[PDB]
Amino acid sequence: AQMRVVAFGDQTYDCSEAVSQLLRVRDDAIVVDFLERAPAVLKAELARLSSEQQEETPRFATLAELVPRYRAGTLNPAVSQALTCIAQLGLFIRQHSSGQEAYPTAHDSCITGVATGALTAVAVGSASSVTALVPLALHTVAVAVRLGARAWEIGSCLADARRGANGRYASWTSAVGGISPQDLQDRISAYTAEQALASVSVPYLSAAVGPGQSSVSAAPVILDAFLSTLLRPLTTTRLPITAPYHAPHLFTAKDVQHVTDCLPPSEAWPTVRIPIISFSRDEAVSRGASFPAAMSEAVRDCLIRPIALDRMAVSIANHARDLGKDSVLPSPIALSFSDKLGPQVNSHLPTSKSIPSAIGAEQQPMAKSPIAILAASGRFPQSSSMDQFWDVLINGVDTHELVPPTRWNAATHVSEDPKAKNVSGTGFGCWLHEAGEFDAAYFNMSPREAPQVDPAQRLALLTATEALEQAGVVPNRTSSTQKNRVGVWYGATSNDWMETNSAQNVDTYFIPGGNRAFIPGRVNYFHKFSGPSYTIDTACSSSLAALHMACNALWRGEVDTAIVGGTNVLTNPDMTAGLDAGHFLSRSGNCKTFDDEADGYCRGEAVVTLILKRLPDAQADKDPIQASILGIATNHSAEAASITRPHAGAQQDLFQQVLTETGLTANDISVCEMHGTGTQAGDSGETTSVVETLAPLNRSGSAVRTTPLYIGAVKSNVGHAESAAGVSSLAKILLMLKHSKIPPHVGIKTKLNHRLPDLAARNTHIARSEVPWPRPKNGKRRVLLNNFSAAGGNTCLVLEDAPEPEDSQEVDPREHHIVALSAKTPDSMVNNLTNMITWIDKHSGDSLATLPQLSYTTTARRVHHRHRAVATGTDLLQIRSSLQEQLDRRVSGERSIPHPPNGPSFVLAFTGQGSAFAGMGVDLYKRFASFRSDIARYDQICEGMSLPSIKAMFEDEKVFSTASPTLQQLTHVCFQMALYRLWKSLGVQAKAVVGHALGEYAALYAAGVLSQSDTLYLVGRRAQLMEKHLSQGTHAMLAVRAKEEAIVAAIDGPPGEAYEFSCRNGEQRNVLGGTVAQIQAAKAALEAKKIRCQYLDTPMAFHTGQVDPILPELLQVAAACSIQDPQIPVISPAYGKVIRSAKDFQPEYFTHHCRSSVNMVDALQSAVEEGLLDKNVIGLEIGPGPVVTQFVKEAVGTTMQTFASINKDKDTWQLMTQALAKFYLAGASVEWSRYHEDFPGAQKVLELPAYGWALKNYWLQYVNDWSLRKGDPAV
Amino acid sequence: AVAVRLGARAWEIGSCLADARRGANGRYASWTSAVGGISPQDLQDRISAYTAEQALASVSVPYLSAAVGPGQSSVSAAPVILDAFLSTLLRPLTTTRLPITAPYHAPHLFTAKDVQHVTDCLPPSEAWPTVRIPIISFSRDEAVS
Amino acid sequence: LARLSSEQQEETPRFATLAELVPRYRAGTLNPAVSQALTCIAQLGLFI
Repeated sequence: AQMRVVAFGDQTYDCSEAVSQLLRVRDDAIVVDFLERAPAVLKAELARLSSEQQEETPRFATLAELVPRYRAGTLNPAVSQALTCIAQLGLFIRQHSSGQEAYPTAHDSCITGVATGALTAVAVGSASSVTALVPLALHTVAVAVRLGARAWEIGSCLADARRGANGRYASWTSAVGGISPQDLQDRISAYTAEQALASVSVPYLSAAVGPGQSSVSAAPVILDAFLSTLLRPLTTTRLPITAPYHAPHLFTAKDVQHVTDCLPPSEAWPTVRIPIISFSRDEAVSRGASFPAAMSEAVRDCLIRPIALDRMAVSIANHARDLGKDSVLPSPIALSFSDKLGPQVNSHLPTSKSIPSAIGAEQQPMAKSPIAILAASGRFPQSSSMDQFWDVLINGVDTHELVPPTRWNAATHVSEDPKAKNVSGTGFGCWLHEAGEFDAAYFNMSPREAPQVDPAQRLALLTATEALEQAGVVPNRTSSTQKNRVGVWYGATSNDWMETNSAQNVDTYFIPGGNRAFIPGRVNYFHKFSGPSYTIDTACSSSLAALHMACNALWRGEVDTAIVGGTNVLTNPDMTAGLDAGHFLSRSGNCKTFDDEADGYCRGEAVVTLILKRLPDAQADKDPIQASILGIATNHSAEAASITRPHAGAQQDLFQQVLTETGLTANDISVCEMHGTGTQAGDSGETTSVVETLAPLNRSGSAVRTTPLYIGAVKSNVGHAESAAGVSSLAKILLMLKHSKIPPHVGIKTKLNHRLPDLAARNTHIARSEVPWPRPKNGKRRVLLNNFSAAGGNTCLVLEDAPEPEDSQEVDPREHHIVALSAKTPDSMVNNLTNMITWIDKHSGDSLATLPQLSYTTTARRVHHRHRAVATGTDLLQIRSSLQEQLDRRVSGERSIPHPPNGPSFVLAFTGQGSAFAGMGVDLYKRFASFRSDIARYDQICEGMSLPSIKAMFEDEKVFSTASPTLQQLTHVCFQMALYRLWKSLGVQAKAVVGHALGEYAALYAAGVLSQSDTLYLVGRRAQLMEKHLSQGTHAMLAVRAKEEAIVAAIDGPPGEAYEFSCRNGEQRNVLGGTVAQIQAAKAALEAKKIRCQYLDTPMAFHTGQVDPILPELLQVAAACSIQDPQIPVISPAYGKVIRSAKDFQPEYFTHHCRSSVNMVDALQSAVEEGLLDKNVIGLEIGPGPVVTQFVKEAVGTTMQTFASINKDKDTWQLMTQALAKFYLAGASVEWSRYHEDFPGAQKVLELPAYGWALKNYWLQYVNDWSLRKGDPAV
Repeated sequence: AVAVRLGARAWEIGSCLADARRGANGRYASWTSAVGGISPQDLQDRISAYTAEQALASVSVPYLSAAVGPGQSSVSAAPVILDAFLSTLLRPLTTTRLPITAPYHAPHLFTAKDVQHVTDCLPPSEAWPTVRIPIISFSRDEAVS
Repeated sequence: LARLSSEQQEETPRFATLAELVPRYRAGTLNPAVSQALTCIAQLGLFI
């Protein structure tokens, strides 16, 4: 008997943190859809207004850029009103969709609101769902802006803007305390009488709060004058109410009517179903009123009637009593001093947990989500990898140097005083000396084609590929990695390759090799990604602009995975001569950021590709996550003097724009990666914007910051990468996060820039030497990043630490593991082997979980090419020893030939029930899933057919002792079909099948003749027939090592009278059956001639005259089957022949089979004579023991490879890993994701060496300095 | 999620109950057909007898999947088995082939084990809502639940 | 669908949204697991 009250606030509550934490919401689609939508209905009603509103109308790109001007007081009443309303609705829409909180209903809840909250309250009371709240909620946004707008009309009319305002808008309202509302009203009246003031300009009591508290509104000049007359002990405190409200003398009914004219007339408007507590009226409760009428009435509360906040508490309580509720929950939304409400309402009157959901549901949706950065690879100056870049930064390395001769000759292109045309004042740069290296074979390029391709394209392909492997991305492996859900976006400032290098001789691959669009395109073509492809040029912000587009794609659901990168490689001296002509470039050296003498930026080269994914998909696929991007934003510096220099106002508004969109405050960002281009103006301007955003000073003068800020610029090291500048900065932070250190700042060579503000006073710092920067316990480190452009587009993002990696305590019980290596060239294979050995030597003793996670990583998360190598062992040392030996053989001249496209050929051998044993197949049954399903299936199916239950045979070993013939027989057949399903699932497709006796029934399923369950009906019914008619022990079977001729000559009596041949297995291997007396006599006759003879455990004598009575009924049950043509040939011992047609599987087959001898020799010879079997075929025993493979082996040759699935002696996974190794090397497609699926401890992505590239230098030399003579004749 | 696991399990038991024919071309055949002009119990008797002459496996048997009306009903079975059984039903009887691509409503095929398997995607918890609006379950002992 | 068996996957196609399975659902080439889920999506979609 509890009643929750939803209470909304007024302008006094600061919604900057509110709105901030709203655009953090990624946990529901209706929140972001509504919040994004709010500007639309808003702007739809923003245009019908007066002219003065069009004068001082601030700029706002989204609901974010309003925040800094809100805190600064430079935001008007119309928009600040709408902003508060949006924030209130957003928090509600959050809490009731994101927050899994039920929607208000008239029985258990009521609504209340103060000023803006009243408008908000109408909307919540009028809907039956959040989804139904959305449109009404927007109509309320339009009402809110027209409310604040009209208030500013009349308020501007009463008094205009003050001279000392400087854009800040003064507050029309003030809170008074220490006096009763009535006594203060008397003081107002007295002041009115004593001073000469108009009837409209008079002060008035705007609100009644408490016994000693209230609020008074007048003019900033008038209100100041009145408040100056109120002396201590009374209190006076300011409030952000920027227009006159609650003034029945200033406003009338026409103003209310007008504010609500944005609501079209209709009869379908929903009514107010939840009672709203309107406490400032005669009627405390109002329900059932239509939405427009309710809105106009709420507008009248705001504009006309005074707030009576002393009547709010009891007003709620009265209604609580009306419905017979003992107490209330407060649920305040953006309500000033909300904490004290609950006690106040309960004074008049006489426990939560989250609801989990499906795996991936309790978290946020897959539409919008804090995008995780999975991996990043790149090539940077003096760095072939991200790790060498960390070495550049942490050691304070400065990489600038004169242009190398590979690009152009500085002696002719550089002079201290450029005079001649196309000559520059600088030749400095931070260069990629390896940019020509590339592997043409990996990417299917001819040595003719690979030179003509831009280094941006080629290194984009390399870095992209590497980033994919680092993230363990296999196309079409998971939902997020499906080929049509993957996008690419790359920033590029110029293609100098086609302007300078390939331009000397144009050919067919000139345009494929030179246009910027192929940079992302080529990546999509190689990996077969059918998602979007784009190149972005915002100049020096290009990469972050591309990142922004990519983040938007993941945010709108356009792609699951996004590939983001940037490329800068400069082969063209003109770009130097022109940028230098524009005074952009430093003629002394690198970017010196913050240095008191900074003359420009130094060009640099970089190539980066990253992998981005929605966090739901990221965590779902167990991908690595180095960090997570909360958000990002872009504006343009329109207010600039010049096209050249972006200015600080736009930049600051953009910093708070991302702090809103992301949802944090200054104190949360502990480090800022600035876009420092080594300019006195740029550096001072940007620093001022950064500290004013992230390190403010209160009005008293102290620092707002509780923790330290550390500011730096990557450009002071590797120079200015232009398009790739943003990704370089981002690259820096990904490593800084990894190693938990801030590298030194080398930009200050001589003296700090004197134009900067005092950094120490605001707790900004420039780390000169490395500083410990550890992760707060149960917290996350957060960073602000920048990259800007001369083209004025400014872009920045906020980056946050990755989630906490879950601690998997389940240890892999598997003893033996398998490691899979692959490559496209023998050299590349040698490289990968060497690099893997060195990696094992690094991590040899770290942990035991390393080997399962290595197998999972190297297998399920890797693409597998034609050259392949494998190692298998119980610990990392065995793996190393194997890879080392095989590496030694490759270095010694062993040729690596790729396997054929078809792969190895297979014949599957199914054994009879003779060699079956207790606890057969139990380990696979315990640990695996699909096999368990197969067995459980056979159990429910057999229980449905009135056959015994087989599940107990694999659950428990004891039951094998007392098992009946039918149970053992069904268990055997079920075992073979489930086993065959497993091997079929692992990628082994059979060329033909051969069974022996009972194994052929599984062969009929494997061939496609019979279904599984039907096979169990036939076999089971047959066993019941054998138990029904025959008797155990009367007959027996004998295994004999000798030829048929010798056996016949040895036994007195012909075959078919004194005995019968049950099986003809091999040349000298035969089996005899008959009555016990016949077997005894035959055994003596054979032993007399020293022929080795041994008995079978078979109680009956199969394939002899014994089974005559069961054949008629077995014929009917053989007609019970539905027969189909075999999909592959069936080697039939029954008829001694290879059958391809269903005509021979007619019901007579199963009778013939039961009675007739099993001729393996005749069937196998028939198979080899057809060419179906030869030495190159690989036999695989599906069954308890290798009795049949030895017969096949005898038939075709001694060198045939045969491998058995199950054997009593050894451990199952040794056989498994060892078996998979041969097929994977000989070629096959094995599903590795399922091999590790039931072992979560093994599922993690290790950082392993990148693919060993077979690299060659592909380059077209720029020669003869022809760029200096542009426009001149030949001469 | 329960639906995709349901259809996946039923298709898995199509695979266990039979394979695809040669004339499919990727098309998945109909494992159910509607019969008319006969009462449900009489058709059940014809199922018993036609089966009994061939003694078809109680897994491969054509089974009565639905009782529609006094003369209508639906029978399910294999494209070869079903078409063979349907071939014995002659005019005035009607046969309309339905677009159901896996076997359902088969107590001789499924048990509680598979049912539980289908719903294993629902994590355990004590907070799951109950059924507040009555569901009319007409194929059970209790019409209302 | 990734938790399925090999026969349940090799014949399962790629799709981003539910639009690509429409023509093939008309053509009767769609598996029971997806067509089952599709019918369920349709029913819920119309009710919502």
